[PDB]
Amino acid sequence: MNILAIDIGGTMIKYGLVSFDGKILSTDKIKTEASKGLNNILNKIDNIFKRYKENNPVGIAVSGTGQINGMIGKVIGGNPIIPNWIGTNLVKILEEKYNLPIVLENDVNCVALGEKWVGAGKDLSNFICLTIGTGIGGGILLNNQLFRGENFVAGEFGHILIKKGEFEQFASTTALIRLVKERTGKTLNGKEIFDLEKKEILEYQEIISEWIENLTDGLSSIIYCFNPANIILGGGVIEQGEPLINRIKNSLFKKIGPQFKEKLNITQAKLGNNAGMIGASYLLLEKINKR
Amino acid sequence: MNILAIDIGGTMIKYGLVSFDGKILSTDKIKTEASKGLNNILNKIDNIFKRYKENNPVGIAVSGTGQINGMIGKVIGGNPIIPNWIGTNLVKILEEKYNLPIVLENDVNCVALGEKWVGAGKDLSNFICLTIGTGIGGGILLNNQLFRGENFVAGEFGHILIKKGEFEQFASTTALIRLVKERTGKTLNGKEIFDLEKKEILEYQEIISEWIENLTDGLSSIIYCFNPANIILGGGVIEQGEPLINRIKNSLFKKIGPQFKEKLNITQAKLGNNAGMIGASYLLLEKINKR
Repeated sequence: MNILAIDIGGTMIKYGLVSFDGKILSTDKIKTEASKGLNNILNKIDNIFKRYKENNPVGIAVSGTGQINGMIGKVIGGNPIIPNWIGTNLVKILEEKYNLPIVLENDVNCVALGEKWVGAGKDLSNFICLTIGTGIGGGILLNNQLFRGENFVAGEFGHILIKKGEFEQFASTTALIRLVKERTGKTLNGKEIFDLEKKEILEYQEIISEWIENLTDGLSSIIYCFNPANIILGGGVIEQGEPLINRIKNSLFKKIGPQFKEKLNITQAKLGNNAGMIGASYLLLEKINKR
Repeated sequence: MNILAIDIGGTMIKYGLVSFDGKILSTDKIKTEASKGLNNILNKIDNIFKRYKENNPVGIAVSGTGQINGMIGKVIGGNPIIPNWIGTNLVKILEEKYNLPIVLENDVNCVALGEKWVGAGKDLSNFICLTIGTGIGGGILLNNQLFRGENFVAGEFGHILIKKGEFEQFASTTALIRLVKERTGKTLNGKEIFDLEKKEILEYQEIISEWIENLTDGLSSIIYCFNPANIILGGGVIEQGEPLINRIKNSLFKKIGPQFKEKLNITQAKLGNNAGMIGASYLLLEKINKR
């Protein structure tokens, strides 16, 4: 007894089976080919279903890209990276085709729910969980429930303002890569950039330190709004910490007042790139039972 | 019966009786004299209680200054304007002294609950309420409940960043006055500032327009965090009413995406400077009413 989980990212689709206890049982990967459009993605989903059809999945749980109404499983907006993706009720399409319960939820909410279930939030009822990849987004857990916003787009932290501009444009991993490119002429990986800092090359120390300041600028605005006790950081370059987590703490605590930091902890996501599949599966199980 | 409501500001204390339906029955004012300290505050509360003892109030509901844990009624921080105020467990002290139920809550949470009870939040289960006076603060209502934060200081919106610096420093009424003072040498009250704009004085039109942009910068960050459907603005120059609200709305809608503005209302608080007394009383009634 397992769940067929599908994590549709802008570049990769990761899929496999998740147990009723939130354990990854198997995983695979396939290129999204986002520019080929919705019917491309539905074809890939169909091949995923045949590959697992005889595992008798109780349903299909999908983590998607873009702005999504997760109550009904509809893409309502976001960046137009996949033609005809926006507007799609994937719960509609897949429930009719495969005659199984479906959920569709946006990317960072699934990660947050994954960490809530079996990850860095498993002992928490409240936290803010941010992923730092190509952009910055957040999933908000308040009194044990995901907080989606009145129009399902709460937690789009990447668009808040910091001193330099949009949060995302200066504190995502993409922004870090861009800062290195602007100053050194080199187009590097997040790992490659931090390896160079590990060799104490001054140029990369100054850029990463500047990027950390951009990052804790935006975090402090979030903390003044929410006064959380727990922030969970994930994605990409968070692969780096605990040493990264500590620098982020030190930088942040200089920018927020005593009542905002005295009970505040910042910790690393535990589930890595599986959080999305796990969180989507958590949502599917809520939908199936109770009720 | 009735509720004895006390609104402690940094300069004045406003107090009187509030009905069980949220109606102001009487008000008085007396100087806070903040520098005289906690024992001074307790004396004023005592004289306030003696004046109304013979109406047999069901309890004392206090809107306080500073950072406050409203669940237990203790001052936990803020700017140290009243010696020994911070650390004071006012509910413990007053329930023992007067043997009536007491509540103590921070300023903008009381305003929010006031607007929730009988003001602009009368029919809403979710909203964000900002006061725009000497600083900027907010009370957050989510699923019919005040959202205080894990350490009781959620909603300190004045400290989030905008491109120019701290929100409060460029978008409070104090900031507007300071902007007029820096550009013209004159110290005006805000009515005087907007009166000069109605006279199409170019200098004051340009300053107010710049101040409005500062304000919607900060609001846009709040909207990206919370994706509310209802924002209630009160305090200071919001006295100007609908002509100002509409300009704020137009300025703001240029800065947030369709899913954030499609269902969003900017509305004016209805209760003015009586909201605090009314909301503190709402809180006391919540404490009193159980089976």
